[PDB]
Amino acid sequence: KEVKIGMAIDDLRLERWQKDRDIFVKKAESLGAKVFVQSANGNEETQMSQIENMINRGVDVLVIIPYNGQVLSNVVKEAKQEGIKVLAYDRMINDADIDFYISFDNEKVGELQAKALVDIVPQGNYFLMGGSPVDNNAKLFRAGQMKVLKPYVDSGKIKVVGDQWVDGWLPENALKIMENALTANNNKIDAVVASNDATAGGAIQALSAQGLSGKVAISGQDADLAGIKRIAAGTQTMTVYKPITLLANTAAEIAVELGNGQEPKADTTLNNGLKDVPSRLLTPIDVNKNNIKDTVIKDGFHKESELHHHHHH
Ligand SMILES: O[C@@H]1[C@@H](O)[C@H](O)OC[C@H]1O
Repeated sequence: KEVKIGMAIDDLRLERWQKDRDIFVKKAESLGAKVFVQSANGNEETQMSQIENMINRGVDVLVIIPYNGQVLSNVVKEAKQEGIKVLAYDRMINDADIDFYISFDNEKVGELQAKALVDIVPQGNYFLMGGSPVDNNAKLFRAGQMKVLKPYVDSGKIKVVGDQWVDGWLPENALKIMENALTANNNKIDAVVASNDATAGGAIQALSAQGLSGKVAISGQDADLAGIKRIAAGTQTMTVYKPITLLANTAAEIAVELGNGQEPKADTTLNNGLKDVPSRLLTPIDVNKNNIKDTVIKDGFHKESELHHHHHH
């Protein structure tokens, strides 16, 4: 049985997404499946059209990384009435009749970011820099972050001096937000709770412009090559490493199982507003100055030859 798989993704701007695409496809093809991948360029109407096109071409399974997780209910109904199975990849699709969800433990990611900051800045002014306002995961990171932060806020040790979501998870948007926040607070910010590496990068540039980079604690996520370099350089505090290989291989297995009418095993269910979605959650890894070698280098996520490769000479 050749399963046909349509993979509908948000974009390829964050370093991880090319690896999610490449590992997923390779494994799906190794499992005998045929895969068609499309990117929305972060446009919800492009994403709907692409999904609808996949449905019309007769895929057995849709695998979707939603740009906006709240506007896909109808297109999921279109899939279901044709007997197509739907896997939400990395980000929950809300209020939709989907069959399965796979991701990391996203609340835990948030906890790790906040904890690494309170360890070194237990008193001060905190700014909360979330991700895309239409990415369910952004809310999960925020929840995790505040689970750690709330006792400190309550006791008066920590003051939250600002919170903004970063549209599209875009470094440019993150730079501007940090620039304004710095202006509004007279550069009186001690820690930045950035929700991923790409946004941390923008923030770091605005912090540098005020002579504050290396002095303000700042969290992250994804262990992008550039993030690892920032961490080693002392300008980024930490990142949260999530082994893409594990997510993508497991997602490909689940997709093929779904395509054959099999029911994949779940760790738990998560309610998306419509139903309790069977779901699997992988373990994220705290990464800093002192465990780069033992995590990303050892796993081959970023080999030392990649870390040392000259890009411009
Ligand atoms: O890995 C992160 C993903 O989980 C989040 O939903 O979007 C931004 C990425 O950095």
